[PDB]
Amino acid sequence: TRKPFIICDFDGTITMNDNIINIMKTFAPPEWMALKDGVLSKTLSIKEGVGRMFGLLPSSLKEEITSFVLEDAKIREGFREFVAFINEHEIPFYVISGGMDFFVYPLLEGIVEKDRIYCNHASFDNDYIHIDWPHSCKGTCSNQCGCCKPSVIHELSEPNQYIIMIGDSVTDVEAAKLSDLCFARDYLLNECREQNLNHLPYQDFYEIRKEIENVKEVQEWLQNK
Ligand SMILES: [Mg+2]
Ligand SMILES: [Zn+2]
Repeated sequence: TRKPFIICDFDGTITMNDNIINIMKTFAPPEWMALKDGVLSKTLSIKEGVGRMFGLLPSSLKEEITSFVLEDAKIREGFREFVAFINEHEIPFYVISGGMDFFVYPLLEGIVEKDRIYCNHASFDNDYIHIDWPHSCKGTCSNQCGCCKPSVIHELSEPNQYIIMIGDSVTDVEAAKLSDLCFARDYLLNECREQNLNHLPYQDFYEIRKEIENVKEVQEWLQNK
């Protein structure tokens, strides 16, 4: 049998909204939209665009931003029960995200351990917010992703695993192409349908857990116990 291996995005997938976007709408000058549009058009890399977006913001905003995000962000229904199911079955599980640990960590506290969280780091030691990118592109990726999901997936997975990707962003199509099944919303769902990637839509993680359990290859794997 083939062991399941699950990777899951954070902003817009685990949370209802894109926390980077909401930070920018709330604190950034209008120029942030031009940077966003450059990332969308592929004029700017993710790393370059996101870096420049956070670099609009004075580090003196640390606590207001942190406070804003933790009260703004809402976790999608069923997520806790889903991680409990992962744990119950000892399924490899990783959150791989372009977000910043100053909000990803507190939002996942008591649910996901830090060795399962691959995200970027925002520093507040300079005049303007600075990003460190500890999981950047290696190997065959040279796309300046910032947090390189394909590179992390190749690093962590093993031969013959049944790779399940869960996401929402159109920029995670390369990760979805590596999956045997993609749970997709929003523009990622359109990309999976367009490129004929094996996929399923989802409203919440109750639905995700139910569907995962009844994937043939997952059932086979479980029924060795
Ligand atoms: Mg997302
Ligand atoms: Zn990359």
